[PDB]
Amino acid sequence: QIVPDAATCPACLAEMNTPGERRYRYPFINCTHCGPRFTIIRAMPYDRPFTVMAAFPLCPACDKEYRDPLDRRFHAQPVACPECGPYLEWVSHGEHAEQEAALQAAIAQLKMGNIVAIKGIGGFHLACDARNSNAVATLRARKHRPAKPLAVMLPVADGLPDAARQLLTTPAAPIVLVDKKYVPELCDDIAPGLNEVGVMLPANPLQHLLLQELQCPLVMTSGNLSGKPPAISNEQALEDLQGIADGFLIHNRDIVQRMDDSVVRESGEMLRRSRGYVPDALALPPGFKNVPPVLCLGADLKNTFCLVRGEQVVLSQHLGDLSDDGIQTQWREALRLMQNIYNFTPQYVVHDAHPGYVSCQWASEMNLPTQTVLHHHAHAAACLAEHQWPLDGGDVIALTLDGIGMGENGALWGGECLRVNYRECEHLGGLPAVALPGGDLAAKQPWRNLLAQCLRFVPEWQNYPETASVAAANWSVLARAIERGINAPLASSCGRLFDAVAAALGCAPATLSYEGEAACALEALAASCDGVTHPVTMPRVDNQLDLATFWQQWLNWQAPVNQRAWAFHDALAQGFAALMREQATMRGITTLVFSGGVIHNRLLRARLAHYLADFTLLFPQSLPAGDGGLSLGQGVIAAARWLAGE
Ligand SMILES: Nc1ncnc2c1ncn2[C@@H]1O[C@H](COP(=O)(O)OP(=O)(O)O)[C@@H](O)[C@H]1O
Ligand SMILES: Nc1ncnc2c1ncn2[C@@H]1O[C@H](COP(=O)(O)OP(=O)(O)O)[C@@H](O)[C@H]1O
Ligand SMILES: [Mg+2]
Ligand SMILES: [Zn+2]
Ligand SMILES: [Zn+2]
Ligand SMILES: [Zn+2]
Repeated sequence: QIVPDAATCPACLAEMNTPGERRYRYPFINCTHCGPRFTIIRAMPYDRPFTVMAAFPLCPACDKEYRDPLDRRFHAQPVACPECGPYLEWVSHGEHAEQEAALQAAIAQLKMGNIVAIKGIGGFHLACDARNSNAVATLRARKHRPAKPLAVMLPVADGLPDAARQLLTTPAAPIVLVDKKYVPELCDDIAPGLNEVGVMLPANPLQHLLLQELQCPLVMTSGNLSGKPPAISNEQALEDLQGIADGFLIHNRDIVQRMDDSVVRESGEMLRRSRGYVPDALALPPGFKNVPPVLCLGADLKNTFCLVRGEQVVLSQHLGDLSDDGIQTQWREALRLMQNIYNFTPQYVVHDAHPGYVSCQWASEMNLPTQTVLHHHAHAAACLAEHQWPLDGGDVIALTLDGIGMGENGALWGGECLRVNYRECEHLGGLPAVALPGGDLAAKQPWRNLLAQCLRFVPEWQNYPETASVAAANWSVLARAIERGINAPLASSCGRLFDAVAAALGCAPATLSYEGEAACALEALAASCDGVTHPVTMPRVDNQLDLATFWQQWLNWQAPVNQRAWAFHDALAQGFAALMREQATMRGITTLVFSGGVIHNRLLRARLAHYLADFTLLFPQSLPAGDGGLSLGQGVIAAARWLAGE
């Protein structure tokens, strides 16, 4: 079996740090228990000739170890030493170095506050001293990344909570989100406006060498360009990062698969599932057996595909945005190797119901029967599957909160109450559908959503201080477009409602630099409030939330901004809980499901759980609540359909 890429083990670390060992300070040390796996395999079987390491014939000493059944490096396929293996290369504006001198040049650059691109297991990172305000500002400037939080690598996990240390030190070695109070060494520009920082430990030998020497936290963020697939070759990294890195610490061992760092919360909640988890399979729920080979294409954003067969499923790594130029290359390579590893040939392909998706174009090219699943149905089913809900387990009431997904009859959904089982999805109610003014711009400029909300629900909205910048603009042209339905489609979007509230509070830039920025800012603000007595509500009118009442109460409830933010989360949670309670109780349903990327909001989850203690509650945990989990949901629905003989 092939296991996921694994953090350097204690024994290899000990060996690398022992003067006199053949592998002393050798940056590519590995053994049967650790090192790259998926990222170095060209084809099955797992054997050196079909790995990236085929072009580095073993010296006699390595060969003896590789062939000795009692040795820790027995059949360690990518094993090497300084005499036979890959080596470091340093490149910086006409300067060049190799091996230990390459490492030392990179260290000198980091110490001096410069930015260096570093080759990792699954791509390249950009690094700098995370304490150094100037370096971090320069990185942000050069990368055109004014706000999005930066991952940091710490030399050790000392001082972090037990739960965080546990996760950090696993073979998966994920980025773990922790409260920034635990890491005071980090400059304020690491995660501005947020309450958490993503921290990670060195997990390959080169990272251990660097952190051992540097003894300080380092930014360790992905080395790519917005809109472009990440580099896995030296040549692409050199091209992509030329304006950004001051120098390049690279090497001649090929990476053949894109494999980003995984991201989890200290709580264990999975956000991004890549390095260290892929290509591990997962068991399907009770009742799923003898399932035909189904390829599930997942979603256009934060993509993963799924292979379903028999009684198991295997998810791909994070493959990013499918609309990005040239992203299909890494996607197809991932699919090639996954199919090879599992001897898998699909007989069916499942994809999203949105006819405009890139994935839905790709599906049309496969010469296989195709079928669709509604976006929000797949979110709900993915949560059911992770909780091992049996095939015949019965209906649940589901709350699916996100940005936008296509619902029934071409409606744009994003804040819905649904009656759900693996075969069926009935829409019951939710947020009212409100125009997205300027289409794609509405996710980029929170004020557009505040305008759309005000036009629908707020008498004399121009008179409120919250709406001042919108009021001062010639907003009437946009209001005319909205009335005429010109690039202003209606969407019942929970993400856009967050943005409207963030716009009203002023807690985000007028134009965002990354998706979800306003929502995360609003949550971070609300989280600093420990709870408050407040009059804000979202009453139920028929099967929808009454946002006219909400805005009237919220706009007229003056309080510190953190309390206003908290009141919004609390009112939204109470309103959705009342809708779900009515729908479930009158259907004899005792279990509620929650999914969609908005459910990554910890405060909203906490308030929902507070209001719904009279039900069994299922929240996502080992798979992302957002689009990274979508393909699993598609897979279980397709399987359930097939098992019913549909
Ligand atoms: N402080 C943080 N809060 C939330 N997410 C974070 C944080 N730091 C890193 N991340 C995660 O990292 C991913 C961002 O990708 P990228 O732009 O490559 O940044 P990086 O490589 O620094 O993680 C997101 O999925 C996000 O979940
Ligand atoms: N902390 C948060 N609070 C509220 N909403 C959030 C938060 N984090 C992300 N979101 C929203 O969830 C969306 C991602 O949801 P997801 O289901 O992954 O994608 P999609 O909208 O494409 O279906 C983000 O674009 C943003 O709208
Ligand atoms: Mg500390
Ligand atoms: Zn090892
Ligand atoms: Zn050797
Ligand atoms: Zn979604």
